[PDB]
Amino acid sequence: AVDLDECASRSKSGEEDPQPQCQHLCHNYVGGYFCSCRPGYELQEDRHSCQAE
Repeated sequence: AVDLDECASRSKSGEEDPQPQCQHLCHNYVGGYFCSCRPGYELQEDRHSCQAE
């Protein structure tokens, strides 16, 4: 639509970045999407990888 589920719609799977894009789980919203993690873990500064800190 005006926006889309960028969690899915990452272009033609454009993961041209050696990181686990959205390691745990996404959240779609205006502007596209973001991610989060299973509790205890934390989304790192890269905003895609979750670590246990």
